[PDB]
Amino acid sequence: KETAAAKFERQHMDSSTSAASSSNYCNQMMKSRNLTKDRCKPVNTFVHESLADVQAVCSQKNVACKNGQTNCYQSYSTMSITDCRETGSSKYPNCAYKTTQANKHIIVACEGNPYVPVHFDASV
Repeated sequence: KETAAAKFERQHMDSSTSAASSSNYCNQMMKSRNLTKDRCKPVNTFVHESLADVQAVCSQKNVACKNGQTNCYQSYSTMSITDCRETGSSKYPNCAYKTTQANKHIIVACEGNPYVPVHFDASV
């Protein structure tokens, strides 16, 4: 059904803004990207850069993934990102999130032919 690449774009890509729109960004986006459907996803990161710039990270600095696989890549540039972190007050089905914008290096896992991002590992 949903490709791994498509799932990455739905969960992690938001090129349509340059930063976190507002303090309510994570509440709206976690909902609209269907990450509060079956439970409140506790944490999530959105990347504000172009799809082409995020796809280009698959050719950048190869680093170990947190799960010990070898197919993770760190961006040479900093990127505009928004971190979403579920609050203590959050109870499913009204998932509640603190929005934090940052400019950080991203780490993504890449797979497939073509070789594309499928997982957001970390920011640094």
